[PDB]
Amino acid sequence: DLSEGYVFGMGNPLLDIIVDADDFMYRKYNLKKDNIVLAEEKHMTIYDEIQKKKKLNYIAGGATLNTVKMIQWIIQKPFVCSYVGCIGADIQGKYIKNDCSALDLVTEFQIAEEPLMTGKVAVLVSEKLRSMVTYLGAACDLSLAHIEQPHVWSLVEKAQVYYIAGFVINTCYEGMLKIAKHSLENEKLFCFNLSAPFLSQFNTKEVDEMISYSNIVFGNESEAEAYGEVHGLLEDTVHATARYIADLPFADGKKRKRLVIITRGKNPLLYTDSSDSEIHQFMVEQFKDDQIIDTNGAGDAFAAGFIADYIRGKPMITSLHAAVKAAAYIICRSGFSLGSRDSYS
Ligand SMILES: Nc1ncnc2c1ncn2[C@@H]1O[C@H](COP(=O)(O)O)[C@@H](O)[C@H]1O
Ligand SMILES: Nc1ncnc2c1ncn2[C@@H]1O[C@H](CO)[C@@H](O)[C@H]1O
Ligand SMILES: [Cl-]
Repeated sequence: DLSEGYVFGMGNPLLDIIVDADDFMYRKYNLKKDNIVLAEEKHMTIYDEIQKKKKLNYIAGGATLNTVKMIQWIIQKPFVCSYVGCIGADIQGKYIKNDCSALDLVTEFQIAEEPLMTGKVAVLVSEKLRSMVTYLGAACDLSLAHIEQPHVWSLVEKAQVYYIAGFVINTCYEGMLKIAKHSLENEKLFCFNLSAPFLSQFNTKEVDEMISYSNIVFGNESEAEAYGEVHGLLEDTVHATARYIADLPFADGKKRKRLVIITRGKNPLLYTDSSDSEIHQFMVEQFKDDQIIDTNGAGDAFAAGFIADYIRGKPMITSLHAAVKAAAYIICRSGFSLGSRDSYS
C-alpha cells in the first residue's frame, strides 16, 4: 500500500519514431550499433528522410518516462507515480500528455514556448543494426523554475522514491541535482541510470556527482565499459566499474548502502553493493530469435520492474526476477508498448 506520489521522476518526454531503416542510413549518418546520439546539424535531415518511408511507428518514449510509467502500470494503484517533463505546444506533446493520463500517471508537464516542438527520437531498426538519433527539442526547456513551483515541488516532497535517467543531464542538471540533494537529505531512495556511454565520457563530472547521491545505480555493459575506461579501470573493466560505483563516497561522507546493477543483454547481469565484497551474476530469460520483437526500452523496463518490487519490500533476488520479467515483456513488443495490465502475468 504505497501512498500517492510515492514515486517521482523527471526527464525528457520524447516521441519515438520507429522505422525499418535501410542499410545506407547507418553509413550515411555514421550511426553505430545499439547506440544513441544527440542530433547535430549533420543529423537533421534524418527526420524528413525517414518520414518519406512507409509504416512508421509513432509511440511515446523518453527513458525516465518509460520507466516511471511502467512502475505505475505495474503497481496498478492510481497516482502512485508522478512525472515532470517539458513538452511543446503541439499534437505530439498532447499525445504524450494523454498517454500518461490514460494510465493514472500524475503529470506536471512544462510547456516550451512556441514554436519549440516536443523532442523526438529517430529509432532506426534493421536486421543488422539498431540505432537512435535524438532531437531533444522542448525537453531542453525544462527549467529549475518550473520544478521549484509550489504545486510542482510538492510532488518531490511527498515522494519517497526518485528515478532520474542520466539523459536528464543534458536538459536540466540543476533540477535533478536539487532533487538528489533533497533525497539524500531526507534519507529517501534515489535511483539513477547511466543511460548512455557518451554521458560517462563527456559528462563525467555530472555522472559521478549524481552517483554520490544515488542509492541505486543502473547501467549496462557498454555504459560500464565507457565509464571504466574514463576512470582508468583498464583491467576487468565491467566488474571494476560496478565495484567502483558502489564504493564511491556519498556527498555527505556518511556510510550508506548503494546498490549497483549492470545488465549485459542476453548474458547474466551483475550486481553488488558497498557492503558486499563480491560481484554476483544473475541469469536472464533466454529468447529464441523469432521471439525477439524489439529490445528497445528493455533497460527502461528492467529498472521499472526492479524498483516496483524493491520499494514494496520484495527481496533482492525476487526484485531481479521482476526486473527481467518487465524487460522480457517489452522485448516481445514493438516500442515501449504497455498493453492490457491483465496480460502481464
Ligand atoms: N537479447 C536478450 N535476451 C534476453 N534478455 C534481454 C536481451 N536483451 C535485453 N534483455 C533484458 O533487458 C535487460 C537490459 O538489456 P541491456 O540494455 O541490453 O543490457 C537485460 O538485463 C535483460 O533482462
Ligand atoms: N537523449 C534521451 N533522453 C531521454 N530519453 C531518450 C534519449 N534518447 C533516447 N531516449 C529514449 O530511450 C528509449 C530506449 O531506452 C527510447 O524510448 C527513447 O525515446
Ligand atoms: Cl529521460
